[PDB]
Amino acid sequence: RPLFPWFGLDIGGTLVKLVYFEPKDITAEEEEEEVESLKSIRKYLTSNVAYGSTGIRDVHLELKDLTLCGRKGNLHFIRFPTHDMPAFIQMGRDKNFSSLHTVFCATGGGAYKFEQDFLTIGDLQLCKLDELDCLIKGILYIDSVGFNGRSQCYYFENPADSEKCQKLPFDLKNPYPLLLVNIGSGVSILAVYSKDNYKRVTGTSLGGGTFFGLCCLLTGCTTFEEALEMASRGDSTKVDKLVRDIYGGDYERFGLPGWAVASSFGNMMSKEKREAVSKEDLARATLITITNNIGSIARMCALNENINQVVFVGNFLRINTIAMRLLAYALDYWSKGQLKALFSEHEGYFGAVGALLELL
Amino acid sequence: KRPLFPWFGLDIGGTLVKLVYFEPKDITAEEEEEEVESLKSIRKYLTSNVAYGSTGIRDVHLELKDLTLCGRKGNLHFIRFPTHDMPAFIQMGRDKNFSSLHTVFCATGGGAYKFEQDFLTIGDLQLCKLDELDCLIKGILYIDSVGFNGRSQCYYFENPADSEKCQKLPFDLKNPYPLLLVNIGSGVSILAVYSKDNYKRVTGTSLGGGTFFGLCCLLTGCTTFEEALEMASRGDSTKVDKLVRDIYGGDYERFGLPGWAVASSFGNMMSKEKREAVSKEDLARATLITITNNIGSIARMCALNENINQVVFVGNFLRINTIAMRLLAYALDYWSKGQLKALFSEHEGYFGAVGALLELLK
Ligand SMILES: Nc1ncnc2c1ncn2[C@@H]1O[C@H](COP(=O)(O)OP(=O)(O)O)[C@@H](O)[C@H]1O
Ligand SMILES: Nc1ncnc2c1ncn2[C@@H]1O[C@H](COP(=O)(O)OP(=O)(O)O)[C@@H](O)[C@H]1O
Ligand SMILES: CC(C)(CO)[C@@H](O)C(=O)NCCC(=O)O
Ligand SMILES: CC(C)(CO)[C@@H](O)C(=O)NCCC(=O)O
Ligand SMILES: [Cl-]
Repeated sequence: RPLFPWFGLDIGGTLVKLVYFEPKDITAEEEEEEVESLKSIRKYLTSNVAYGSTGIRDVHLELKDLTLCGRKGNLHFIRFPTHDMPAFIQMGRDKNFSSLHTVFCATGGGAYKFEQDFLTIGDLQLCKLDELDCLIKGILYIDSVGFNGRSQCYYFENPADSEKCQKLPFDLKNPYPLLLVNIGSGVSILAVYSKDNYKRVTGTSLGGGTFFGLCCLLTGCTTFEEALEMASRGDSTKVDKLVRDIYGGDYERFGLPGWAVASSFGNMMSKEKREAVSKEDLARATLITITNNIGSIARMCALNENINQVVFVGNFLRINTIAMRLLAYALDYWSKGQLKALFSEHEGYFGAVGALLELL
Repeated sequence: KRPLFPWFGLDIGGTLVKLVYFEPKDITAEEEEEEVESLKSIRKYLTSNVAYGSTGIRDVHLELKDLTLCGRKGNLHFIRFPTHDMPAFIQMGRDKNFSSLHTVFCATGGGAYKFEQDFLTIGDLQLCKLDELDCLIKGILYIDSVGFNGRSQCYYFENPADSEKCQKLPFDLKNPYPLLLVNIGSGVSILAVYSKDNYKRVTGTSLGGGTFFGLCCLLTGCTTFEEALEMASRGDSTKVDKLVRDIYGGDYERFGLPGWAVASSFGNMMSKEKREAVSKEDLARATLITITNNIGSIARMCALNENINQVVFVGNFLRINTIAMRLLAYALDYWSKGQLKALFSEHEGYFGAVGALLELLK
């Protein structure tokens, strides 16, 4: 077995995801034998919810009483900005991390980008793993163990109507084939036919990084939480041109209802229209623009590949039920109920979990 | 049999209204005798001005010269104004007695529906409402058949990525079927066209010319489409976007994404340091690239799935926009290994108005 601490790391374009297994079956004789530095890092991780200026433990994602590699313990889910990787590597140097063990399993593009820095500054060797391989392994494992007596995955029934929208549970029991849409900084779209057989069908650079980046420019927001806050009190219809702004109603010949967006941000060439919108409106418009584009591309991929279940993951979906409901409606409405959107509780961490499972 | 002059086709879109006008160059003194005074003044109003009111523009360089149409010889003009100024156009309609020219005017686009009642009450005119996509098909097929004053209507870019070798070469739309037609307006409609009577709307995207123009106005303070493109021509998108390189330190080799490909459009703009580094021009360039490559990607997927190898891109998003045309041409060529060809047109934004004109003449 590998030595503690057991970590999986996913170094993305925007966020670094870190999954840590805290063993809870340490005997007296093990505690006796254990090194001070290991004891210190373990209590640093489990007694702090914030780490430095930017690191955060998502306490309510904690999976309790899992059995991994013959040990009973808890899974912790931790993230920080990729921008703060130099501080992270410096920490490994200063905390003597190579003495606990020299090799760590890491995925994401940062596993390649930062390899030399880890080696030179930290004296650490990365076991580099593919970001989409790790994603698949992680979602399947996290699904099979469940979420402390609740389901890992779910779907939205009647996602368009706030009068009847329900979040209902769903299992990946016999899940294949499935389309997996990974919404990070960019978007990858995977057709998955078994645990071992899958292909990257397409992607789009209009991802969560485009949402967050545009919001910062358009609204002066600086955090994702603030962007979403603004979006949840905004009205996109003031910013966008709807089909009814162009037709005065539906474009029935081609089944385009008046409420559908004809042109994203399409009113903003008008000074009068620009003057009447708020930062909140611009945030919401950015949200629906990016989401509906992804939804449309996933729909086309789903129908072409003859796949009816589409799973949406990635940290774009954090605190983003607005996006999840739009994606749900987008697939259901335009496919007349043939296509189904599925979502997950640990949306951003499956890659890091995959890196941890590889270790073990 | 044919209707009396004047002959017009109208396309009232989300952003622009397009008017096509056949100027007769075969008017006899005898016909003039029979013509009403409102017709005489409107004809000279159209031909002696290249700018109408506050915002009307005649695209003089598109004029089709010495055309024969329904037994009459003359020139076809192409005129545009913002849909925002429709109230003034309708009022001008009453001031210039448009109803004494004709009771009915042929109109396509969403605005043919939206402004119908206004045109009747204020303007004294009935609109003959016609389908925007049908008129688009009839217009491009007609305009291609006549050609552009000796030149071809449609064309492609050979070697679009390299300014050393980039060439605009003619493309004959004789036996063109099947083709994908990508109409880039405020929004985008994507058609698979199997014949002149047989086509379907495959899909579309709301991320269109209106998204490019709207975002550019918000992000840069530009007020015109021309300014937006001028700004984009002097910008560097790689300060704005996050490349595959920025994430991987090179290519993502497993799935063949080269280091230089965009991973996340506007992805650097979460960083305050990066935001302070960029200019208005960089943002305009990033906006142009993001909207264009997204349309290209979507069109590529439609073309491949429908087994269509020819994609004609139209709409006023592409007006004075050789940069976006070259990006579309490159992206389709590169990401399909030379299997898909991008085609473009000289009268990009006026095909629907032409269709409305042809409907008028039977
Ligand atoms: N606290 C946060 N900081 C930055 N981005 C966040 C945050 N919360 C959610 N996001 C969203 O998550 C996206 C990155 O998602 P992720 O799945 O981690 O992909 P990547 O591998 O590109 O980092 C961002 O583009 C943003 O939209
Ligand atoms: N002078 C202009 N004014 C406004 N938009 C322009 C102009 N020139 C080009 N455009 C572009 O053309 C688009 C409108 O395209 P068009 O094909 O006329 O569609 P629509 O029918 O939606 O008006 C705008 O969104 C903008 O991108
Ligand atoms: C480069 C990755 C794979 C990094 O996760 C992702 O950001 C992405 O797939 N971006 C855009 C993909 C595309 O243009 O198809
Ligand atoms: C509504 C029209 C047809 C009007 O030109 C056009 O703007 C459009 O096709 N918009 C995109 C709608 C969509 O496909 O989602
Ligand atoms: Cl006339």
